[PDB]
Amino acid sequence: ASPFRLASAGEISEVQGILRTAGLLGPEKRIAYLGVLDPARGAGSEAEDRRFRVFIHDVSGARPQEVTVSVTNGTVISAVELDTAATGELPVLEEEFEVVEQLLATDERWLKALAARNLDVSKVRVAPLSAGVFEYAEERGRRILRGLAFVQDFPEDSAWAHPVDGLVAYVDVVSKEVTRVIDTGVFPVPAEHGNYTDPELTGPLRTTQKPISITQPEGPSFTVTGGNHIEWEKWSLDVGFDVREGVVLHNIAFRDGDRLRPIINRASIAEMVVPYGDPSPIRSWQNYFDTGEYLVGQYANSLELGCDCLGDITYLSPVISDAFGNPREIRNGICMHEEDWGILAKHSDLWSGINYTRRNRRMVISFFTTIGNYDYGFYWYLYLDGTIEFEAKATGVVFTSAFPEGGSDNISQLAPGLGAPFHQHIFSARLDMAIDGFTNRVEEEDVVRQTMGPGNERGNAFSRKRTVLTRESEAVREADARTGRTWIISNPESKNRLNEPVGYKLHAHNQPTLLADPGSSIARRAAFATKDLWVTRYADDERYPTGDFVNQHSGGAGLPSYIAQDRDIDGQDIVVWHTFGLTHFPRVEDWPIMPVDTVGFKLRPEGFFDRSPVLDVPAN
Amino acid sequence: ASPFRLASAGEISEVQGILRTAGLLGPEKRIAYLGVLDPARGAGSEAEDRRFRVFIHDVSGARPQEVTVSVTNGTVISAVELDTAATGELPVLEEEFEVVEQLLATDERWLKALAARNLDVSKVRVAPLSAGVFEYAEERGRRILRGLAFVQDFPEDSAWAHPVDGLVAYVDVVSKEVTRVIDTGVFPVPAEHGNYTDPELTGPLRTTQKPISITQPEGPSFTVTGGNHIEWEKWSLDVGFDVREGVVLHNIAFRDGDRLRPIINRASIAEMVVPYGDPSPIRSWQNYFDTGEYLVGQYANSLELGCDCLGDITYLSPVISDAFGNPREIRNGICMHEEDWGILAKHSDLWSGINYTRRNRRMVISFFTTIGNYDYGFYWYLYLDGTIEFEAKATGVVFTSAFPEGGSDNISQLAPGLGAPFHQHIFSARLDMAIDGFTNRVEEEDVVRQTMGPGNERGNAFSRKRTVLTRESEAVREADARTGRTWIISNPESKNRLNEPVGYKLHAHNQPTLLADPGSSIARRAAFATKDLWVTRYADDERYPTGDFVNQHSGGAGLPSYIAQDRDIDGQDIVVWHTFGLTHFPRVEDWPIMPVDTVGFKLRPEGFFDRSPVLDVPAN
Ligand SMILES: [Co+2]
Ligand SMILES: [Co+2]
Repeated sequence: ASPFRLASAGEISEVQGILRTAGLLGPEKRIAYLGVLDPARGAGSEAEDRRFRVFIHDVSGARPQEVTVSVTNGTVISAVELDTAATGELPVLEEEFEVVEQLLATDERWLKALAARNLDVSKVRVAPLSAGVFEYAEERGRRILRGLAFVQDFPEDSAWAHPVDGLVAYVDVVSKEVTRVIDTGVFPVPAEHGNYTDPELTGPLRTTQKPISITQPEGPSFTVTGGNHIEWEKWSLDVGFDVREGVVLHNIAFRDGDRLRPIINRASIAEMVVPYGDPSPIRSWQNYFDTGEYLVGQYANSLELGCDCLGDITYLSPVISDAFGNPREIRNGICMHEEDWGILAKHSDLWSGINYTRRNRRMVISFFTTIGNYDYGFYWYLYLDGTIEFEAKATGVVFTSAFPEGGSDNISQLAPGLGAPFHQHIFSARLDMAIDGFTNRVEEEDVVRQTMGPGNERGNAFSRKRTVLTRESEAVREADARTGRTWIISNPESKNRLNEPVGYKLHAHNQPTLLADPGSSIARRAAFATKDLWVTRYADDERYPTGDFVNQHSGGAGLPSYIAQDRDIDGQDIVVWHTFGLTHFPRVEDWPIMPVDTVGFKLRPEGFFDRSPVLDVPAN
Repeated sequence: ASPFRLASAGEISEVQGILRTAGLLGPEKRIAYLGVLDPARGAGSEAEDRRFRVFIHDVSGARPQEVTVSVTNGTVISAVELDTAATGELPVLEEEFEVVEQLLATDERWLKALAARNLDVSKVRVAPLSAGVFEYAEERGRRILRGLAFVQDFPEDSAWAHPVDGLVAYVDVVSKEVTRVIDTGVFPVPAEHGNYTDPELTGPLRTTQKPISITQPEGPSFTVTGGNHIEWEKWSLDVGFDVREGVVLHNIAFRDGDRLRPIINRASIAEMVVPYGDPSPIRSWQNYFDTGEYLVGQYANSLELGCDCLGDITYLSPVISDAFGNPREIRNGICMHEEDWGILAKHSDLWSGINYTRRNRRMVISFFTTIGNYDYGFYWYLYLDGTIEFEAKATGVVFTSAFPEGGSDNISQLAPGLGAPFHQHIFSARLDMAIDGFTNRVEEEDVVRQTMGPGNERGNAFSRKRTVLTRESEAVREADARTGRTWIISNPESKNRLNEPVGYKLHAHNQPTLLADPGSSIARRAAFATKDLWVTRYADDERYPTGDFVNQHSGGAGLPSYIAQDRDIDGQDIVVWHTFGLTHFPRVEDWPIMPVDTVGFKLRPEGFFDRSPVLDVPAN
């Protein structure tokens, strides 16, 4: 029924059948990406035509294709051949990762490098990483992966504790060729193990932690209909899932009186990049575009009740396509639950003698993914007062290297001889705004200090100013914590009872953005990460801040090219792109496994309501 | 037996007797402050002499006194006559706030102002506020309070909805006379009511919230001994309470194997200032020093189980003195409980086939206080991984005024004719550091960007830099969100296994600091609020960033004066003073009662341990 329902296993099988029937999915073809297309703006067709977009890879080297099909009509709507050397390679296939270690195991240069280090090839694991775009001419038109070595002493050993520095290989996963084997010198392989489940390292386990029971006798306060339509404490929304972006929220609206008021049409993390700041040739090319190159949704974990999600949990099990077009279910990949959130409002009034206390609550929608050594949790929160918040949780095992004798300015020491290259975790939240409708605008709000003098004799006055961003060219903004800078998305045509445009204020954490030199390959490929906020005019084909094909793709697509159109964004259908991230210098406390570190943002109502919208919350 | 135990009702009664017998507690005398003194540096002094510090006010105008008494020996250690015109006035007595409304009620000027506005004096509540500034010469060393009027239509009515603008009066609480009544003009008194418990405003109460049951079948994981000594998941500390500072944490330490390692000797909010940015002569003097002038501990609320504190809660009922030396218990004034805090660490490793997930927990110690229209929650958190965090929760009813016809640049509109003056809530956390002992130092850490070139050909490198603050004259620092600036407190004499000085990193929220003009009275009296971080050499008499007698003091006292000593802080007994606060531009959503807003800071271990200290946490 709902045109925002999750993709079904049947729809995926249908896409596969349509492509096979069209002669677009023979045995040499692979599905590198498959996702349902969101409905276009304005009710076009009488009914909703379900469409899917697919990126088809060819394991023989032939040009890949981008195809859109209608599962309803069983037809190919469009099919275009992709010139990858220009517009970018398709996302890495899970099956291509295993090609690397296999190939390298039979390469003489690789074997000689390991022998020189007295390492048994059978114990050397290879982390196959995205290649990016650098100065290797031969890589032009080649689907490459770069492998870094780690030693695994036994089946359950954490190889991350044993990096093999000074060695890196480049592999053509299609032609099955080892293009280069670079050895800059033999580094001792860190000896200490990092097995956090080994009693030897954990010591006796604590027995002091008493149980905390969290339960809901009458069940959760939220309802799920149509498979993914949520309704909770005045909130309404649809929980979507995409193999690339992961959890995506649609039609976020709030019930205000006899009307459902829209706030955000679509919210997602459109991209996330993890750049490493170690100038060593062995890793200076290392940049993970987890969303764009790897597809975070593809690796979403199956969440365990009691371990990952505690309390009364409602799960969603999204389906994605495998490399052959077969539907694959990610069992319990999405957790949904509400949780108490302390005090909401409170006041003990002397004059009236009335004491008032109300508790807060938040709806939680999340999933967790694993990208090699790291694991990322994506959490969206909805609060009773109308606030919307996102939080990324980074944990797992830090990427390691050897720690050089003379010390390092770009690597920290975790254990004897064990290093941890400095890096960042930067996300891009794409917020297709719809504050009381699509006619929106963004204002940059800065606190304003005033000089002591006439009209401000005591020098206590301070104000604020709001600057409307009217054109895309003026909509690339930077954070300014010192002036309490925030951004307000309002609707100039919808006013509250005080005759003021209704709006929502975006509060950023104001963390450092991309640190790389502006001329670096990464600064260009991850241009979005160089600025805190971008505002574009909505367009069907502007989905990711890095464009559709990130893998081995130069700059040229994404936000910078969108912005150039310099479209009108003052009272129009707009999209806010917020960059936020973590800057890491790994501590010894982060080894052998790092505790969760968080970063995010939130939007709170700003004159959206006519008064507090939580006066109807009971005392219970 | 602990020297850090909470003051008993008996100790306060004993202080009362000692003072009375010494002839220091005559009919005209009042106790403006009474608190137990912390042990001096030096455990050599076997058997601690329980001493109390007392500020004795004289309602007759006679000079007040500062008296130290030994409850152990039942004697007066010392009694010094106070010169308020020089060192400042004593905290405001609750009985004094009352005299303001009573006096004005018989003043012809006040009655005429009300008559002109057709306001029945019996329905006009007067908010008694501190002088706020220092200027008016005529206030010749007079103990004064200012009064702002609010109309309360009926006993259970919220007067805050009906401010009487254009009117303000000054009163000498000791001579009991109205020195001035300023009427700058009639402003309509906002008509709408702000009664959040009135059905006509709340509408039908929601019935959609299902219960969330949080219980601990085997009880809490923390233990309380000696009445206030807490032990929880390796943490050890003493929870103290002062009528001025509220909850104070003592001897915060962490059990690292065989030894109990100190981190922070004493942690507290030493001061809290609420400056208003409305240039109107009616409020341009408005500045609350909740901690220094009002004493936040004095107005601590009794926390209701199931409303203010949910789950398995352990309470502490601190005792304070009233204006006459009688002990008054604040039943359930302090809440203590542990709570689940999501995922602590997680990693699904492909190579080892091991999936690992651990939950996090936090120990919570808090209290709530009410200052007129506002209510503040002070929360301290201890996490499993060794992180310490503080969080202030601001809620209650916003201070109101009339909303000027024609708008305003320093006041927002909450309802028809109802305004909310812009203002800030700025706290000062006093952290008497003790990282593995008292020999500490502070380093400012900034992220460092690097230029592409030799040694960084790909332009991907980035580093960090640390600068030791060696003298107090250079220990007045500003935040810098852009360079991810943090401050590390380390012990140059205690190193981790990597031969690195152990330490803790302070992460600030980087919110705007005091916005008032540098030449304003408030900028002088609350100089601490103009900079994010101060570092001083420990001194027994350097307790508050604003000095001991904040009320009506000319300014410069506190931090600016301490810092002026320019003492050595490089590897010494030091104290960190962190300024953090909220800047508020009240929204319609904040009326009639505002949702909790938060601000705080946290300290995370930085090479304090030899590896993660939570590897011994069980899976459960
Ligand atoms: Co990291
Ligand atoms: Co406020």
